[PDB]
Amino acid sequence: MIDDDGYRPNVGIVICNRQGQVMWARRFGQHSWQFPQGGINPGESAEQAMYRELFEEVGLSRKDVRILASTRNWLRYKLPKRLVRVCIGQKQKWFLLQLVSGDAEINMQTSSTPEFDGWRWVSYWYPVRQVVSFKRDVYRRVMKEFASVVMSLAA
Ligand SMILES: [Cl-]
Ligand SMILES: [Mg+2]
Ligand SMILES: [Mg+2]
Ligand SMILES: [Mg+2]
Repeated sequence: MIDDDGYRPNVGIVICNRQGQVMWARRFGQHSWQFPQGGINPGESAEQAMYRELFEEVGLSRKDVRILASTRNWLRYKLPKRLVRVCIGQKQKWFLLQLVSGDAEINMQTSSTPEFDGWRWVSYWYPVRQVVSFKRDVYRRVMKEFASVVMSLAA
């Protein structure tokens, strides 16, 4: 499950529309919001894990989205020492998806273990200043990499 360095291989998902917005989801039973992210299971490609977690967490099919971009290397963050439960952080590949189906297709309850209560569209800049602190450096990098593509859709 975990590599030699203590990092869990993980995929993260930025879903956008053609209005310069991204999909912002509220953590189940909490007050904090984030992008979907999920662990890569043994034997999966990153893209496979992404589509699995896409449905598990957001209820979307491959058929509902198109992949616009992905990050070319692993982005890493470490967990706060207090939050460590061995896994000391995640190494993430991030995907940029455009939602092409209707907003109504997003469903947080297709799986037996929902991770989000629900969602809303937010302005492109919003996530970097709103995500939990220990993910902010990764988020800054991700949004910088995806920025030109999302803006192109909104032009
Ligand atoms: Cl549209
Ligand atoms: Mg998750
Ligand atoms: Mg998940
Ligand atoms: Mg998972």
